[PDB]
Amino acid sequence: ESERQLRLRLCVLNEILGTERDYVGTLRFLQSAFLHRIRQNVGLTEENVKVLFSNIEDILEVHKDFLAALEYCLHPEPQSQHELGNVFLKFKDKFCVYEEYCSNHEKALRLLVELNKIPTVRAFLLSCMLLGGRKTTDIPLEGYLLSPIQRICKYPLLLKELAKRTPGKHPDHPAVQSALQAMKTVCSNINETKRQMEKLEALEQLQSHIEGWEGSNLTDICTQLLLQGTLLKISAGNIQERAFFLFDNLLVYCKRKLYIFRGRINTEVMEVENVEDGTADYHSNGYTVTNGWKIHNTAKNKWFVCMAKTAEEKQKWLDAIIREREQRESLKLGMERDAYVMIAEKGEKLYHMMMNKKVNLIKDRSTVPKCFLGNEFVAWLLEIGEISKTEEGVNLGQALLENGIIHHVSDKHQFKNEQVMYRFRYDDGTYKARSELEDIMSKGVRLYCRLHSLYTPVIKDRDYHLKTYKSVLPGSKLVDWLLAQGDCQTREEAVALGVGLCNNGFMHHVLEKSEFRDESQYFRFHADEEMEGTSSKNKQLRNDFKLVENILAKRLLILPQEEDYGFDIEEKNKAVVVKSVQRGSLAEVAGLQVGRKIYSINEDLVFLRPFSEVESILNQSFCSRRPLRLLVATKAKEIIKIPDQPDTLCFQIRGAAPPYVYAVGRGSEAMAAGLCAGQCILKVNGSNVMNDGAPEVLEHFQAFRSRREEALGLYQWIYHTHEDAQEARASQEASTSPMVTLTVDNVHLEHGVVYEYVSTAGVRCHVLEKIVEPRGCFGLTAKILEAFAANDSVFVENCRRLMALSSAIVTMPHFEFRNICDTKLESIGQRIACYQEFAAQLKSRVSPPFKQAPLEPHPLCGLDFCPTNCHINLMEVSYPKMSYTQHCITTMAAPSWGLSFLLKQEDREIQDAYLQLFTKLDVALKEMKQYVTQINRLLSTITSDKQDKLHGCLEHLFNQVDSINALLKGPVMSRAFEETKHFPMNHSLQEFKQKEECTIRGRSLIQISIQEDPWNLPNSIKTLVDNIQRYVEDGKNQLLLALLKCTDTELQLRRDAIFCQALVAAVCTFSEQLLAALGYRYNNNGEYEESSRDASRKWLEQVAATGVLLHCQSLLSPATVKEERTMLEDIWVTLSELDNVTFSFKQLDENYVANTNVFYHIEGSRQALKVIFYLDSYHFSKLPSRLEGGASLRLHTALFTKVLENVEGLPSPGSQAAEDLQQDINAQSLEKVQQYYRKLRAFYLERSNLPTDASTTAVKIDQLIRPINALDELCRLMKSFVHPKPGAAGSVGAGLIPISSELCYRLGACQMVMCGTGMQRSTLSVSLEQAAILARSHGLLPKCIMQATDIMRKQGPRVEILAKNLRVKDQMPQGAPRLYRLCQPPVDGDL
Repeated sequence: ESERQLRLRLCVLNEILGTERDYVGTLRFLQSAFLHRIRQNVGLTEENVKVLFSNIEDILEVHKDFLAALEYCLHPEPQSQHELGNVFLKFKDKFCVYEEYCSNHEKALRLLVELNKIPTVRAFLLSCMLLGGRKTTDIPLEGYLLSPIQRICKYPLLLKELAKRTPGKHPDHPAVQSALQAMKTVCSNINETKRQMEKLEALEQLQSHIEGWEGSNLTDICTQLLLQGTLLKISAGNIQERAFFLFDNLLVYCKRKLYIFRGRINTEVMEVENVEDGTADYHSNGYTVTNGWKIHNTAKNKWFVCMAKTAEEKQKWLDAIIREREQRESLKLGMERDAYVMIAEKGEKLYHMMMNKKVNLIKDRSTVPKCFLGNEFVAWLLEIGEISKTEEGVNLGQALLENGIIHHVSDKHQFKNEQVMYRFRYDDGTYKARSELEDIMSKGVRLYCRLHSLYTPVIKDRDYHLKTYKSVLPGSKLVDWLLAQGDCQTREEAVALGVGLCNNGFMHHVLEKSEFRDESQYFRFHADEEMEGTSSKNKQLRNDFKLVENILAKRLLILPQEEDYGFDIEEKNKAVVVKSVQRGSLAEVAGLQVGRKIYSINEDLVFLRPFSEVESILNQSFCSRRPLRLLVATKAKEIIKIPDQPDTLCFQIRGAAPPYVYAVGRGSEAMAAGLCAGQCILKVNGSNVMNDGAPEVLEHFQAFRSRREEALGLYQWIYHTHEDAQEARASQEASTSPMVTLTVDNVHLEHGVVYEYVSTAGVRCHVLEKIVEPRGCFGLTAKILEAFAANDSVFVENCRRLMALSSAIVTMPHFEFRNICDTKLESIGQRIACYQEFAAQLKSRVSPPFKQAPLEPHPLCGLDFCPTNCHINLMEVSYPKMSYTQHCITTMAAPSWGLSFLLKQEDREIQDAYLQLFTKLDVALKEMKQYVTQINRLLSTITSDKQDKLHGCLEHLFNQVDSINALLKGPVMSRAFEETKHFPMNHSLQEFKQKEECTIRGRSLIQISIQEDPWNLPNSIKTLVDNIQRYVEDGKNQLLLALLKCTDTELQLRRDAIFCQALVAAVCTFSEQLLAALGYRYNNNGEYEESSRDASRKWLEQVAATGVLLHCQSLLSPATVKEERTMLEDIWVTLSELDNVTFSFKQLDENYVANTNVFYHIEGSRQALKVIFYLDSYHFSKLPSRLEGGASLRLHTALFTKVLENVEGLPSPGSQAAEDLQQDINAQSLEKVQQYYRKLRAFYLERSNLPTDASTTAVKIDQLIRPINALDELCRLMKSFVHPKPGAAGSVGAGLIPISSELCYRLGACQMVMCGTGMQRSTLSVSLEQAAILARSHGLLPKCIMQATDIMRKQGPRVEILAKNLRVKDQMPQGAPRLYRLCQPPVDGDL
């Protein structure tokens, strides 16, 4: 190895020289810049210069002499004959100059920290570096003060390295070893170098324990180790047990036999991604991960996966990784920030010192506007005294160019001293504040709403010059109130808000003449002006939000065919109507009828448009193959006339009271007569049948009288639900002119009001609010009931099997426990029979198409699982600045029979723990079965590289086994064994705890197999795994038996009902919101001009990444109404349980079911329930790839609850507890929204980093700051609503509702609204939320916000909930804030 040692010594000699050149370079530029440039112009004092830099000077001379003395030996270049030792030995005494420096260094750092707290001094100190020629963003002065103390400590290491290479024959050898004793003793006598030496000693020590090392030494690229340990490197090829060392810029991994090098990664070219427990992969080499994360070398494009034994070690590793990332990134962003701002502060100062006539350099000179010459600027910098050397000036002028303060006029040149023409980026207007102007709408709406939500209002009637003004706010009281709520820190900021509100037409002074001031002047929102009727007469009170037309409509869905959708349109009586429906078309199958008026085409209100433009909308939808969504005029009762054929029917009927159309044949005379599925038959040839069976209806028809059940006729049948289409298909698989007049009731009708308004863009807009009966509700309630019956069939079947393994009854406590268990199994049996019946009831019911609030209490029935008064409030909007959006807010009565009082919440939390523990233990054994298969696969492919891979796999198997032992050992299983203590089993609690001795023996036998006979390894694995499977099943069995015993079957029946009502409403809400989004119609972000396609795609990808948030305006009066309190105490516990629900999606076509994009299905136990939203090919293909691949979408819930009236009088001790319970609900909901907001923020940070043109990332970041600044405001507000500070309490009113509405709207939640009836309080919140959505997102002119809010609560489609529930007593809120009351009509006349 002679040539190696030869070239290696030359490399040490080069490293000494090369690193000293740049280090003395460092000392030279710092001396030049700091001392001389600080004295030219001035805040730093003479003594402060002395303390900072002067001990550099005394070092610097010794180091220049040392550099010369080294460069003299190493002439003309470093050569193998050279000596240096004597040059150290002579300098050894000269290096004792460090004794003063080190004694002062602590004082110099301690000065620098304080001088960096003073903005001017920090900027002056960075300026020194900038003019010198050093990029400020690359090295800190904070580092430079240490850099001398580092390099004296390096000299011992430098000698040690030269000594590693040089042979004993070389004459420098004895000098170098003497010089090592010297440079060591030098650094050892001084505390500061001793510290730097011991911290380097650790790095060299570790490197000395590592063999095989590649790349640069640890001392030279890292300051400290951060973390050390063994992990499983899962990698391409196969798994590798390894040691991992993390150091401050470098991760290095080694084979563990002291250690042997394998490879290293710079923490810059690293990237990290987390993976969830139970995840497995394709396009990555792994298996069922738990306790892992993924690493990406961005330089080599290499993924690999770490795994740790425990979660605690996963967390220790990801936390150290995150910290190292944040420390490096925070220095870099802190230096870039600090540096940019001083360049700005100087740039602006010097700009406004150049714009005065004392200087005037910025002149016009093709003609070039507002320019200057670089020579003159540098000269002027020397003349004013800002520089000492012209070189500094070209450094500053190039820095102001590269930082964007200036540029060249011709698009050619950098900055030069050279009479070249330049210009400041001020001149073309590159700076502005307009982000404070777009947010003034949102702030305005949020403000108006909070003020009018006050129970003791601050906007009110007040007299001026002894004459009443009606709805006025003193400008100074507005300021006092903006401040008291924390919206603005200063009165000045509140005045700036006030001025911009007045400019954007929110409010005015009581005379035209004044701006907003902090004076006693009176101010009034135009939204009151329009409602109290207080315009001057010559403006006619133009109602710029008005009603257009009330609609009653059936929603159809049509998939495109070979030439069209299956129909034509015509203009008739100045309306668009259905001209002709093609026989046997998918439109006929939807139930489109000839002569019907059409209210919307893909949510565009086509009745408002010219006929030639509507044909173009149909065509554009068809050309883009969109699934068509109509609204068509349909009456609540209808007359249909059927040809009575002699041989066969063409339709099916069933249902008792009322009878209903179960099915109809495609292309039939019945279908062409307009018979359609779900129609509930009232009369036949005049004869009433509304309480008469399907046979009585069928008996009118000649074919039925002839053939009875055989009367069906070999048509392709179409059906009322997918449930009916399934039971028909299954029935098929198990087997392989005279007239009649029907008067029918059309179920599933949407009642709508088209509002018109003029937008803030000055253009006309329409809103289609609809109250919709959720078509799926009865079918979905049956499917959830079926799923609970299926789960309970699996539960009863397991627990009966276990009681059949316990053959003996040895003691009376065994008999008592068995009798309890037998009874509870029979009870769950009775529950299974009930839910199958109730599902058959619900499948056998079609009217009323929503649960009315029950007129009377009664014993339990199938409708008690459907949500009471469940209706979806759609709100479609037509083009602002052609845009379409479709907000969804479901309304229901709060679900009803509370649970939070009935449950010892401990029982629920134990039952969660048991059902999750059982689900986990079952998954962990399911992986363990696949693991033994993957090892047998590897062994077949094999029959030291193979040994490393195999050892990694076998270790990972034992890790999985530990990922079971930690579940079986736990306190949850121990408590289960204490509950099941009467039941006979093969193991006691003491046994399994002691059976870690069985896994220690098994591991030792596997290791013995690896050492003595590698072909006995499968037998050893099988033995270990079979023993563990017996323990896992014995755990599963104990947990189902503990569950059977601790389940209260009566409460569970209730819970299921509340859950079923809630989940149905939730799933219906999300169904509608999902179908809006998958239709390119959801948009929480219409404020920011955003195209609804993009907003929808962003929400879909967001929901895939984050979960669905369901937000409930709980809107119950628990302090006052005992019924509503029981509904609150139920829904709170229930939404906590709905958090465990996972949505998921699958493609499934029909063309055998009318009008249903979605067919739900349900899988999984109560805990971890899964809803499969079966979607059509079109909507499924608009899912994100995460959800298309079958992955689970998690539901998060929040529930915000404020009384819409005041509480009058002092609360009783019970009412105080109701308010406290209300406050707890709001607290838990605030934490859960904040988490969803954090997970959205994190998701947006990742999204902004996605590999794209850097200009688009910068624009995205500037965009995303506005939503986030508004959201952070809404969070501050929510915290002050939910946790009011001492003495601010009561001052906030019901504002929690419009504000938590705004929050969960902004986040993109599915929105739900509830009250004891679902038919009055709910109208007041939905009407406000919709009016606020219009005002904050679609630019409804702010003067109209209350007008829409009251018109909606008077004339909107919601009054139809009262005209469908006339028998239900409800109370319009008398104690409500002016935002929630109806406004009385104006008293002064002139309407």
